[PDB]
Amino acid sequence: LVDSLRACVFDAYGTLLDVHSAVMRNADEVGASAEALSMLWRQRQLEYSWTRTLMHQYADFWQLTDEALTFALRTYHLEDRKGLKDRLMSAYKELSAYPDAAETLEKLKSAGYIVAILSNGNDEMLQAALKASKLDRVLDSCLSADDLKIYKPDPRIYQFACDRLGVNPNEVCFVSSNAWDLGGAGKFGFNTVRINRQGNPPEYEFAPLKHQVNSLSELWPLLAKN
Amino acid sequence: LVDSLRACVFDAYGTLLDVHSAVMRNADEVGASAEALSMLWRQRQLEYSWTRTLMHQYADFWQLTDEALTFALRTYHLEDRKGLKDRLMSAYKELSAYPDAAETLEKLKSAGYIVAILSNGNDEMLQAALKASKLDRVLDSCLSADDLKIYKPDPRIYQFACDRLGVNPNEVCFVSSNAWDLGGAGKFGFNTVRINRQGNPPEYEFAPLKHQVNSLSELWPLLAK
Ligand SMILES: [Cl-]
Repeated sequence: LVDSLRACVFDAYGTLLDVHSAVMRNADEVGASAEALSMLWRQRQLEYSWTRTLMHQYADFWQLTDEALTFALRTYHLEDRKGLKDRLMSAYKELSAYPDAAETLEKLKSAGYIVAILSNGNDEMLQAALKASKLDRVLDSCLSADDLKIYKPDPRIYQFACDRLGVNPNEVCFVSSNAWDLGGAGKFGFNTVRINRQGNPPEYEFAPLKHQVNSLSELWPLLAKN
Repeated sequence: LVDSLRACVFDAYGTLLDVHSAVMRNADEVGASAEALSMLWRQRQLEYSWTRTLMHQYADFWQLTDEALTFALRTYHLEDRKGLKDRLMSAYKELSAYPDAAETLEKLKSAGYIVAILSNGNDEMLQAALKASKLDRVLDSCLSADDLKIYKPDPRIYQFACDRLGVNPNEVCFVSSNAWDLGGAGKFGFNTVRINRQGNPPEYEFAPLKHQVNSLSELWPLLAK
């Protein structure tokens, strides 16, 4: 819609950092089960995030990641679970950026937006990954659920972003790949833009998107200022 | 604790009612992605229940079931989605019980236990499923998350069971096949028993189990009062 926004808030894992690369970078070691493992790891890490907040038993995102990975390795009865867990947690700690992430953030930063991350991950796994892909240098601020001990899409975390960044919901453009994160952010009040790389079908229709695009780079036409 | 229990509370979908059967009974019409499509439908049904309850946007279980099925079928670019959606919805409306559900419930009831379902399902879907599988008449109570507009495993749902059943947490035996549901109940105070049919690895360990069995019928040796 109309364009007087002070802030671009990014989800990290799956939006700017490519989680698929965790298992992809190590697919040969895993064996033919790699896709399925990858998929179960993602789904569980999120399950553990959502259920743990509903049952009032927070733990940090890294331990969730770890717990979820262990579960998935056992599910698939893999040899050398010890080795694979090491190899794969490490690969997670240093996920690669989508090819466009840095440049498009650079373009937004130098356009006068506050450019921030709002992620589930504790600062440690998050910092290591921003360091490794060098997105450290293209960010004003990086905000963690771990600061509140609460997971998305709980409205408190979107709230904490307004608080920390000193902006109102409607002065935020919230960019993410996860329909549930966009549904949660929108219901809260952010202008939501979905990065939909593969064209998956829509979900969370009650919190309609402001726009969908298929690439970080398309954000640039979407947001560039006079 | 072992035997000052007054109540067995069962999860429905996935514990007494078999959700595989919905797709499994239509596998041939669906094609080779059946088993994928089935998992995706289960994972999305639940995702919607948890994330909607987290963002304060409740819709009932039938709707979420519908949305998740639509999303799944689209994802697999399947053909004849319309007909495929009616077949699969109806299959879910009247899910068939596990082979042993009836007997073991009826044995538990008549051993003097209060015998209840506590489900995410709303009434219409739950009643249709309990009628069709004949599980209706062997239950003292059927308790639905849609009375609260809050899903498992927020504590208030398990609290609802206590309240309506007039028992305390430690007097309830909570039977389910879902680790997260067991997690939720465990943490809230129920005594937990997992029906782990396929031998899945553990999860939600901070809320340990009272017992695990691989079948509903193994619940009987264990709970004889
Ligand atoms: Cl809540």
